[PDB]
Order: sequence, then C-alpha cells, then structure tokens
Amino acid sequence: SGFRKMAFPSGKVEGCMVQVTCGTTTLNGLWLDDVVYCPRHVICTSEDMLNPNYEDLLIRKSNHNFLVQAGNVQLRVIGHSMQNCVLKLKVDTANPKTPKYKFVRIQPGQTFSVLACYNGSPSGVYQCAMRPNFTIKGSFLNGSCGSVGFNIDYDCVSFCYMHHIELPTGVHAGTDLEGNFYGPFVDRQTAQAAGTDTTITVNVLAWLYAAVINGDRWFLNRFTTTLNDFNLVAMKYNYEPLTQDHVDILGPLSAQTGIAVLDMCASLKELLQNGMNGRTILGSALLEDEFTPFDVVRQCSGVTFQ
Amino acid sequence: SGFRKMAFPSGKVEGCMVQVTCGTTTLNGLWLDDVVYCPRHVICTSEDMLNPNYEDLLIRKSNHNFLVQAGNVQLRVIGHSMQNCVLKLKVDTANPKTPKYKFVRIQPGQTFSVLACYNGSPSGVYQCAMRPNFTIKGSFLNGSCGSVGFNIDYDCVSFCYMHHIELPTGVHAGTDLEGNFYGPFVDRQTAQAAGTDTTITVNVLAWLYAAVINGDRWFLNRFTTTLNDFNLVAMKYNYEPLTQDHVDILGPLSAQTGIAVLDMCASLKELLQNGMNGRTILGSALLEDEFTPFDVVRQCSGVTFQ
Ligand SMILES: *C(=N)[C@H](C[C@@H]1CCNC1=O)NC(=O)[C@@H]1Cc2ccccc2CN1C(=O)[C@@H](NC(=O)C(F)(F)F)C(C)(C)C
Ligand SMILES: *C(=N)[C@H](C[C@@H]1CCNC1=O)NC(=O)[C@@H]1Cc2ccccc2CN1C(=O)[C@@H](NC(=O)C(F)(F)F)C(C)(C)C
Ligand code: NA
Ligand code: NA
Ligand code: NA
Ligand code: NA
Repeated sequence: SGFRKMAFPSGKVEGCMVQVTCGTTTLNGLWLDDVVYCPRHVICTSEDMLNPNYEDLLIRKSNHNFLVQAGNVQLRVIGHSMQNCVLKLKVDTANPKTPKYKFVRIQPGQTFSVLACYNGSPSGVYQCAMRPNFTIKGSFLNGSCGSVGFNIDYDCVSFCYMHHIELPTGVHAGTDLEGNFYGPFVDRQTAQAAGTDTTITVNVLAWLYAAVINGDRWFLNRFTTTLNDFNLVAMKYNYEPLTQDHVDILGPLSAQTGIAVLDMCASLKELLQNGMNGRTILGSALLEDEFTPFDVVRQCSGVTFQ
Repeated sequence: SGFRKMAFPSGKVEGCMVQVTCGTTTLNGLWLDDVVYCPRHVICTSEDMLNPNYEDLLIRKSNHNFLVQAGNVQLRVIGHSMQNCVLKLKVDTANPKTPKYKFVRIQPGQTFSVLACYNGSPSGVYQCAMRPNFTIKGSFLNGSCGSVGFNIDYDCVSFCYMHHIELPTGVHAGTDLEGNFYGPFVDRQTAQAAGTDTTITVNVLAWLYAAVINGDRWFLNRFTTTLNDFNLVAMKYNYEPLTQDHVDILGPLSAQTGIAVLDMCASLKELLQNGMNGRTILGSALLEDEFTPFDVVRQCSGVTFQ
C-alpha cells in the first residue's frame, strides 16, 4: 500500500555525470562512451548573452578551451561539435560506467526523473512532468544546467531532458539530448515566458485509479458521461482534452479496478464542479496530474529494473 | 527556484542490494563488506506467524538453508546470527561496491530516502519522514521487506531504516539496521496498529521558510507570539510541541530570510486558525511537514555529495 512521487533509481545516471568548464562558466555534462554532452551556452560570456551567434563563438574555440573533469580525473577533449543547442565534446576516454541507453524526445504529459547536479556531482533526484506548455516545475539553482531527466526500462536508460534555463515564473526549460528545446524557448536572454498551462487530464484519471487501487473510493459516483460531454467540462476547468487514445491507455487500470474510463470521468467531473470538500485523495488536497498511467501500474505492481 | 520532494541519489545503495531466500520466502538484503543484513522474518513459515520463537526457528537452520543472490551471482553463506529483528548472513565475498557507511537510529521528524526493492532489484526512490507515531507513509508491496532508508552526507551513506511490516491503515513499520523497531511494533502477526499521529511542527516551519526563500510571502503577517502561546495553539491542532531546540535549529533559515522564528510561528498560527483560503504554498494546498530544516537548506543551497 501507499502511493509516492517515485523517481527511478539514479545510479546508472550518477556514473555518467561530469563537470565541464569553458572560460569562467562551469556546469554539468553527460558522459556516455567517449562523448560528453552539455548545453552549448557554456561557451557564452556574460557580455554576449542577448544575441549570441553560437557558430561564431564556437569556431573561435579549441579543444583545450574545454576542461572536463570526472571525479578528480581530467578528461582530455580531442574533438568538439555543436548539435542544435548541445555541445558534444569527444574525450580521450570512454566512460566505463556507460549504461545501456537511448535518447528520447518525450511528449507533454510524460514524466521523468531528474538528477539535479552541481559541479559534476549529484545533489538529489525527483520526479517531474513535461507540462503541456513545455516547461517543467523543477528545482534548479545556479550551476545546475546540464542536469538530465530520464526514464529507465529494464536495463535501458532513456534520457529525455537536459536543463538549460529558468523562466520568470521560476519554472524550467531545456532540450532533448539532441539539443532541441521543448516548447518555443531559446538559449538567449530574451523576454520569453511560459505560456498558459493546462492540467494533464489522462494523468489525473490515472491517479484517481491509483487511489481506488489503494482502497479509497469516496469520490466515485454512479453516473457516467460521454467523452464529448466530459471534454466540454474539461475545457471549462483548463484541463487538456481527453482523446480516445487516452481512454485506451487507461484500459488496464479500468480493467484492474472494474471502473469504466468514462465512469471515472464522471467522478472527475463531479470533483471539478464540487471540489473535494476538505477531503483528501492519496494525501493530496489537489488533483494530482504528474503520474502517468504507466507510473501508476509501475508502483502498484512493483516493476523493477535490471 | 523550485521546491521538490527530493531524495538522495540512490547509486551507492543500489550496489548493496541483494536477494535472500529461505524456504519459500524471498525478500531483500543489504550487502556491506562480507555481511548481508535482512529481516529475520525471512525464516518464518506461514504457519508459525502468530507467535514465532525466532531463536528456536533459527537454531534449526544451517547456512545452506539461506540462498543469497547478487545480480546473477550466488553468494555462499558461511555464517549467520540474529541481532534483534535482523539476520546477519556472513558470505564468502566482500561487496566490492560497499560505500563508506554508518548505521544510525533516527528521531521522529527526521527524513530519509527509501530505495524500494523487489527480488534484490531497485524499483524506485522516494522521500519519507519518520512520523511522531514511529510509522512511515511509504509505498511498499509484497516482497519489499529488506528495502532500506538512508541519508547521504558527503561520501557517507547513513542507513537508518529497514522495512518489515505494513499496518492496517496502510502505513509502514520497520527497524534500524541493528534490528530495533521504531515504535512499539513487533515482527509477529498481532493486533498492532499505528497510534494517533501528530504534525511535525518544526518541519512545517522549515517549509514556510522554503516558500519565502522561493519568493512567496502571502501567508506572512505582522504579529509575533510567545513559544508558550504558540504551543497552546499547536496542541489544539494536533501539532507537535515546538521546543527551544527546534527554535535554535531554525536559526539559519530565520537569518537568511530575516523572519524571526516566533514571527513565523505567528504566521503558522493564523494559517491554522484561518486556513489557506484556496491559496497554495509551494504548490500544496496542505501544510507540508516532511521537509526538515536541513532538507530546506540542502535544496535551497545545492549541497552535493561525493
Ligand atoms: C544553468 N546553470 C542555469 C540554470 C538556471 C539558473 C537559475 N535556475 C536555473 O535553472 N541556466 C541559466 O542561467 C541560463 C543560461 C543562459 C543562456 C543563454 C541566455 C541567457 C542565459 C541565462 N539563463 C537563465 O536561465 C535566465 N533566464 C532567462 O534567460 C529566460 F528567463 F529564460 F529568458 C536567468 C535564470 C534569469 C539567469
Ligand atoms: C515484506 N515483504 C512485507 C511487506 C508488506 C507486505 C505488504 N506491504 C508491506 O509493506 N512484510 C510482511 O508481509 C509482514 C511479515 C510478517 C512478519 C511477522 C508476522 C507477520 C508478518 C506479515 N507482514 C505484514 O506486514 C502484515 N501486517 C501485520 O502483520 C501487522 F499489521 F503489522 F500486524 C500484512 C501486511 C497483513 C501481511
Ligand atoms: Na563561457
Ligand atoms: Na462514476
Ligand atoms: Na521461510
Ligand atoms: Na508573523
């Protein structure tokens, strides 16, 4: 029993973290085989932040302008290239702790674990979702850039996020591991801001199912609803529309609990219209939307990783 | 910016986890140097659960009754002993990934990271507090016993919890790594239950300070209060009494924010009397009490571990 915001075990990623320095700027890199991945803004100077031309800044650098440290050991940079907003530093040594891994670009509403790091050293691990507005509500301080987000599947670390910037509302923006930003954000100093966000409906539904699995039914009702009629209410409360694909993904949880998806939608509708009335669900007084259907199955079934 | 329920990086503990089997019962063990620590109830049979005599059950076992597997590798048990409610299995091989470590018995109100494990394999990591009633609100399924809770300090893993039992309210009980239960719980099938719990006041105060550090002051007021008068209100809302020791521990956070501890207590009083009025603090509609003062400093300052 119990339901927690659960991160993946971080060890396979801890062994990949390094420190990268260029000029006066130090941040984190990811060391996989003989390449070190990091945000290209490490090559920026505080003077050319408004409109840096990165191709122009990088052609002026040599391999020896980059200091890469793994633990106490310096790694010698023997090659470098830019791919979108990430720099790839080829180093003389292949990481002996390189796990089986993939690079993945996730969709909004998907969750991942973040290993917050400073000066190449892990600080902590927590679970986040990619919001519909392509920000994440992380916890990141100066020096955290290059920290990565990831999922694990059996043996395989799927890296999906590298941290680059904090927006004025204090939420966070970054790239996939190929250096493409999520959302419309850029790695320059501009007036950019998080767009209006919405609640991830399919995830709230997954979490209502977790609550039932964990022996709590108080919020259920006898009604049902149509997808169309539910989406009319969703829209009204700033919830993402629920698609038939979402309904199908919620199938296994519907089946394990005996509650049809559209019946759970009716319960959610009533919760949005009436509130919780000072009651809680899985210890929360708010409707939680940073658990996916897969996250619920994983933690209510005890899937492990090898 | 940001504030998350942040666990310690789990890698140093992942490398210590093994699987222990005795009879038909399999659960997790902790492998440090040449000893494997696990719950002694692994030696129980489903018949003798109400009132097992463990000394009597254990004298009937031999080393070869215990199967210990690390990864794919079997470790041969060459000695065994019982220490309170944990079994110590001496094995032929010293764990080469043994970190620097300590065993610590924590006080209620302290937090730790839990590495949930099944069949010797880590499943996930999350943050918990030892409640005043000496339970933890974990997330644990069949097979999770032997999973450990820990803190990390620089290089040093301080193990503080090993999981043994789930109580009828779905909260969890276990031991320090020397096998002494927290609270009055026992490893037998009896009518035991969680006592009434209280809210960890010094932690709610720490988290109000985190919220201020992160740029939110809406809940502050101009008033102050006396410790005595605050504790009268605490008692009324089922909060733990605040001691002068708690006040002193909150010193660094008071100093960084410029809000005297007793002034923050006045704010907390008003929040208890008036509620939040549909507002949130650090994303929560409830007063959070599973961050310690040290947890707040750690995550608002970015301490790392080596
Ligand atoms: C990386 N170490 C750091 C992570 C930040 C610092 C505070 N919390 C975080 O998550 N990233 C930055 O400081 C980036 C780097 C950068 C590259 C190009 C142009 C400008 C910058 C400055 N950075 C910012 O995150 C700044 N925010 C923005 O520029 C904007 F809001 F996105 F527009 C700022 C946090 C104000 C320094
Ligand atoms: C360990 N693998 C398991 C962890 C449990 C299972 C479900 N969630 C958990 O956290 N521990 C047990 O099953 C223990 C073992 C045990 C030892 C001695 C006597 C009885 C037991 C049965 N266990 C329980 O946790 C049971 N609860 C209680 O006995 C009591 F509530 F504490 F009294 C029960 C969960 C009902 C199996
Ligand atoms: Na630079
Ligand atoms: Na319903
Ligand atoms: Na047994
Ligand atoms: Na005050």
